[PDB]
Amino acid sequence: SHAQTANWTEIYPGVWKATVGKPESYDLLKAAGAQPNKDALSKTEKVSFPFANGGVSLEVSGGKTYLRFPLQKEEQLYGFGLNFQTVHQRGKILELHVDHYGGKDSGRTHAPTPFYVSSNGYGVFINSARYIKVWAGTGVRKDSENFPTPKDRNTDKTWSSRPYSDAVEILVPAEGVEVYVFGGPKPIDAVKRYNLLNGGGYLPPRWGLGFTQRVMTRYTDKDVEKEVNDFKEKGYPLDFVGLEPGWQSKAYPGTFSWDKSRYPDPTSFVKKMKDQGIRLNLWINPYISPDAPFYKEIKPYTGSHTVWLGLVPDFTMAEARKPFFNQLLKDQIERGVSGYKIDEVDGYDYYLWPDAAKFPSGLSAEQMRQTYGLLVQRYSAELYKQRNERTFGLVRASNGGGTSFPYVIYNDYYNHQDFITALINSGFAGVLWTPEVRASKSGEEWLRRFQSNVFSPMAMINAWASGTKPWSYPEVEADVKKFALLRMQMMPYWYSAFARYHFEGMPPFRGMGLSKEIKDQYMAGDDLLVAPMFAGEKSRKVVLPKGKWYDFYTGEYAGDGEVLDVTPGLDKIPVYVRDGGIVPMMPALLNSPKSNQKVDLEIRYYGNKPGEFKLYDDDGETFNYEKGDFSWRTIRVEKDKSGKVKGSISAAVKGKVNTVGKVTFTAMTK
Amino acid sequence: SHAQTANWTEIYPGVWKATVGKPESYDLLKAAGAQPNKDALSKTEKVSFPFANGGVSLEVSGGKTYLRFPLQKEEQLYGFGLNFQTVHQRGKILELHVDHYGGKDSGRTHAPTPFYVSSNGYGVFINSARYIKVWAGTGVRKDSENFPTPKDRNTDKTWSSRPYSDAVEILVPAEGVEVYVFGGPKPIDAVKRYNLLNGGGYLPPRWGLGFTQRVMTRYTDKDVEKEVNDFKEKGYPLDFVGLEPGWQSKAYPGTFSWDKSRYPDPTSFVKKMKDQGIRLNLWINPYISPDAPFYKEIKPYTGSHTVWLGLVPDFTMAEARKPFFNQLLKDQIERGVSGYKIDEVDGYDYYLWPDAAKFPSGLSAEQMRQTYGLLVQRYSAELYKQRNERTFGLVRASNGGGTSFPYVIYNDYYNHQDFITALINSGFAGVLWTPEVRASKSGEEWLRRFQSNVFSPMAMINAWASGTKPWSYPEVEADVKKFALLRMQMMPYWYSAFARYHFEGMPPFRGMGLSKEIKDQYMAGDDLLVAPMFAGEKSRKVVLPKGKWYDFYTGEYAGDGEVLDVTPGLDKIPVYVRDGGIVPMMPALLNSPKSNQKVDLEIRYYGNKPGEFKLYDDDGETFNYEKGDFSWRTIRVEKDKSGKVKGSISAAVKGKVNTVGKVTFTAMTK
Ligand SMILES: C[C@@H]1O[C@H](O)[C@@H](O)[C@H](O)[C@@H]1O
Ligand SMILES: C[C@@H]1O[C@H](O)[C@@H](O)[C@H](O)[C@@H]1O
Ligand SMILES: C[C@@H]1O[C@H](O)[C@@H](O)[C@H](O)[C@@H]1O
Ligand SMILES: C[C@@H]1O[C@H](O)[C@@H](O)[C@H](O)[C@@H]1O
Ligand SMILES: C[C@@H]1O[C@H](O)[C@@H](O)[C@H](O)[C@@H]1O
Ligand SMILES: C[C@@H]1O[C@H](O)[C@@H](O)[C@H](O)[C@@H]1O
Repeated sequence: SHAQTANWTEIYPGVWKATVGKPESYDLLKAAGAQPNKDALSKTEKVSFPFANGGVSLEVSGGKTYLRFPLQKEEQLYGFGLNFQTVHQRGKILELHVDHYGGKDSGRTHAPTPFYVSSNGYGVFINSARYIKVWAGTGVRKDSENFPTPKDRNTDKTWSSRPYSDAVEILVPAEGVEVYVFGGPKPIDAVKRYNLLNGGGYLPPRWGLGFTQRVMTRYTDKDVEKEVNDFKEKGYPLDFVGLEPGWQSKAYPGTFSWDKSRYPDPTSFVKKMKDQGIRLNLWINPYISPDAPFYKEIKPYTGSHTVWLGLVPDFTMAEARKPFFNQLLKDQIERGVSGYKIDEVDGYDYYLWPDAAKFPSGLSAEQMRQTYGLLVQRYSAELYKQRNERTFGLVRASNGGGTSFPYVIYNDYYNHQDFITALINSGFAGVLWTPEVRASKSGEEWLRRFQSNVFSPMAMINAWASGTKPWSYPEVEADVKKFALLRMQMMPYWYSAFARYHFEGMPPFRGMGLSKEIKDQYMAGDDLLVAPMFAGEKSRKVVLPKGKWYDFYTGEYAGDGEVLDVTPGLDKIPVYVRDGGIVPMMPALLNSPKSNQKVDLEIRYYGNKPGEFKLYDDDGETFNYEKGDFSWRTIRVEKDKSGKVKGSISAAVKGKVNTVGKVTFTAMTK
Repeated sequence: SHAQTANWTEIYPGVWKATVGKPESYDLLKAAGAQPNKDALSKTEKVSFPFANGGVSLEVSGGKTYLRFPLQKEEQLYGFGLNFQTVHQRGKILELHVDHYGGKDSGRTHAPTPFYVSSNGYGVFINSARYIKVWAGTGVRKDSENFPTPKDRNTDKTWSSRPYSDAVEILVPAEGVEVYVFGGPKPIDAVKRYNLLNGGGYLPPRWGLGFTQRVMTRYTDKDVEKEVNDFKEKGYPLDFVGLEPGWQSKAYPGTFSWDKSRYPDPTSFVKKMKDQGIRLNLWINPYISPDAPFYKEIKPYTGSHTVWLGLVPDFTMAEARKPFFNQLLKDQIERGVSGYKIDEVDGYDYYLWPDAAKFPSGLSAEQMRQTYGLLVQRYSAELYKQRNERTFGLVRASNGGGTSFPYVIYNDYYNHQDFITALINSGFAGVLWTPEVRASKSGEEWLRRFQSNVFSPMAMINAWASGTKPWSYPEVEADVKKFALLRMQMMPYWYSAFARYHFEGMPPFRGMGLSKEIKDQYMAGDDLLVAPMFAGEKSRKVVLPKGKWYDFYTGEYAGDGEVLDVTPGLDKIPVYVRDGGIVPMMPALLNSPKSNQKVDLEIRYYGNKPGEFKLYDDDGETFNYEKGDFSWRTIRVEKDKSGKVKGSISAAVKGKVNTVGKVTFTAMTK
């Protein structure tokens, strides 16, 4: 080691920054244009520097930046991006490249966030848009304090093929790097500070938390109108419809212009849908057809290589952004289109541009690959913010720096177990992930997928190919409908969780904690432990943290710091509520409520510990909250001496939006 | 593209060298110390430069070297190292890292040779010890002459997810690189010139082509003596025994010193074996125990990181080489030890040193990883050459630059089909590979593996764990013995093929050619097409090239430019002989013949085309051949008017070694 003396500047409470060597002029935070939530960070506890006892070794050598952070024997690690099959990361080796998930945890994935969290209550972010390699406690150094005694494999039964390693080591292919370290005291505190450095989560519109149906590629405007009428007639919720590539006059590559045959009058169509409460979310990939109206203008500002024969705009250049985003604005957003699904900004390598490609800005194709999703998210979101309108959409790649964007990750993979593991890991990765529903061999699988999906960032069927609707499997149709309605009833719960994401950096879906690895349970909001069932299973084990827990459906005591064997039936996803936990429920509305609408709330209170819930309220759709037009309404509930429920809600704040109607309290635990 | 003007110097007939940017001072040829066989290269045809019509674009940008070589529509590509599941490489993307094979063709493998060959009759070698990425015809450039017309996926059934790509693109993480281009006119001509640039193949000792048994880790000197006596008593051939880690006083990490309890008198033991015709091949990994006698001396010249708690010598430093190789020389080689099995110089990444490791020479851990196998091969081989004694051994990693080393690659993987595919690909990779035999669930599998194994560079059972011997499966014991004896009978055939490898660069095992991919047939020498059977199969298809072919066993016409369906039985591996093909057979000796021994030959002549075979002859064991003490004896055979065989052999050369005894001729095709 020739560890270079790097000064750790405490830049916010519990956030330290170090500059090793000569960092590059482009990086993840710069690509994203991520601004820290200074106010939120200033309210966090000043905590001590996590690496109090030395062991940090950062240096530049041979054109690369070498990092080493110490580990203690007790420590487990989480993060290093959107893994699908692993949650404990100590002992893993990962190569953090943006790619479509390939079926194993190599580090190559949709959001290969270079951030990790320790069970000892700290985190570390490497701010590079390069491909980086991580050895998360596999290296064993001859000069280590903790060098294990060499053993003779010939004779010693305790010989180990993976001897004890006492450090995270990272190699960055650059002449320097910025490193951020986040204090605790708890693992979740580190994640929160990381997310706040990124600007906090996006505050979604309420409509983004409703149900979305993506329809078949072939659908015309009339086909969409019919589908909407079918949802209404069947009494299923719907807030936004996803149009797939058929809305464009050409796709792969794209014109970013409405097809004249299928959408002959886009202005009328979008308005008609909006009038029925239905927003539209449009599929794009960013790859340009010679028939796009801005093709000639943008061509010089595109890369050397194409993706499905489409030009690749260099979105680091104003000269590429202006034509591209102008077309979205004038042709779609100004007609009322609510947002986008940004597809195919991930991989595979055989589709996207090679790293040997060249871009007109001079940015490496590598850094472009690592940030392309960030860039499209960034500049598309800005179009909406400029109009004082929230958006909420989908994206197939993100990275560090992307916490604040109004996009949820999805993919073309489908293993349900792994979809839940990704949901867990999204909480460690500063991104949102939806385990989307598409098809299923069976009603049972359809319902199981639907159940976990309504306990996620976005409630969605993607029927681009399958043409399925929530009711397409008659055997589970009644229960699908109940869960679709439950998603709406729970809107005030999800909205308050997302508000915590924005204001405090609290991921709304996260792993347990926050000894053994748990890859199939997650916290959803602060109060709910979700333990999905998978098709073919009649029962599962649920590991409950210490403290009492209550059945979400019945309110009955479930357990306390123990393992349950649960046989929920097909009609229930196992969900448990913390003692004193509160779930505010609005009515089973088919459409998200408007800013000028009051909604009655039933406060479902579980257990016997006095409960406290902070209900977020604002207009649900603009950026007026940035000017202070929002409120947190404190709800408190307990049972009195008689065992009867007693509840309060703090008074509405003068001058602020108030969508809270009549409030009733229900003690779920009899 | 800012293609830099690189001058292609024709450095040998059909070999051109280009220097792009500022190449690094360490590279594959330098690591290997590979000297071209100038004489052999000077005898090859002057052919035209393969890229006659332009399309080459080489440049340095952003600290990296970008290469592009054009492709034509007709072209298929082979090589890019030791692939196990793919032979056609056009359309593949590979990351060429030394690693233990991981179960799919990622580019990470035991010998990730950065050399490819085209069906148009040329080859390209990238001389870098860095990790390089290859896009072997996947990139589609907007300014390409051959840019496919964009299609609308919405409406056009002929839309392609993988549009036509017209170039091989490569990215090297360095400020320059040397590139070598090899002419044809045939694909095999390019491979030959590449191999000759590397110095040709090693000329193995005859004993290296005999049978080797590796025995269980636990075996003592007495256990080895017994095993040898068992082979003799059962009449099975044996030339060298492999000792596994138990020969060392400690292993993982190693002392490189004979265990006092199991090998109390190594001098006597090695001599005793040698006196019975038995050579010894010793297992090592290069990782140093604190009990190695040279530990203190070598310690400063070892890397920062350990492998199974052993120090990693920096073999680019004389100060590390001297102690390490001195110990091998004085403690083993000078006692009579014939060679080594150099294990665990490949991977996985979780065992070997991270790329974040630092080495005392200042060489990157990356370049060390890419060349470690080359270095151990190089310096171990030199110990033997210094003593005018050939060696032949095993190694688990190699690379470009390694053609000339006396080592055969093996691994811990075991899929039999893939073992044959690797054998095919070894011919494109400038390395030797053996599909070794270890265990098997069934007699059938054991025999099938044994059959393909005796048609490979090294006939070997590796029984380190299984304790198996050739006769361990009673149901196939008779047939195993027949194939073991056949390996010996065929020694003059294999030896002449290996002589062509050394003198002409001709790989002794190679793929077909040299439309559809053939991953399960290979040429073995010039005359034999081998088509292995796999356990569970009663029949297979065999694709015969144009020209007549004859059954190896019966001599009967098999076919001509056609597909056969063959049901060989368990007792035969399908082998076909070209028309006029000749297989010289010596007697079924149990031990390779000595330099002063004449051996009778039966010349097995197949078909009816007049045949010509060049039989190589020399002492079979020293480097005297370098001083001209060798001969090629031309054998010619045909049938006369009566259908009776007529043969000749050229006269022995005055003053040269002559091991040829009585020569008889047999026309196999009645
Ligand atoms: C040997 C190397 O020292 C450097 O300073 C560290 O940053 C690397 O991770 C590694 O431990
Ligand atoms: C599964 C893991 O993927 C990572 O990218 C690799 O670096 C490791 O060697 C391993 O193969
Ligand atoms: C842990 C593994 O054990 C196996 O037996 C060995 O063959 C590998 O090289 C590695 O050491
Ligand atoms: C656009 C780039 O131009 C460079 O000169 C080439 O070497 C790369 O492979 C790529 O085609
Ligand atoms: C199988 C292939 O392995 C290569 O190393 C990768 O670069 C490709 O993207 C692909 O996954
Ligand atoms: C060729 C593949 O087809 C699929 O339908 C798409 O979802 C992928 O992104 C890709 O375009």
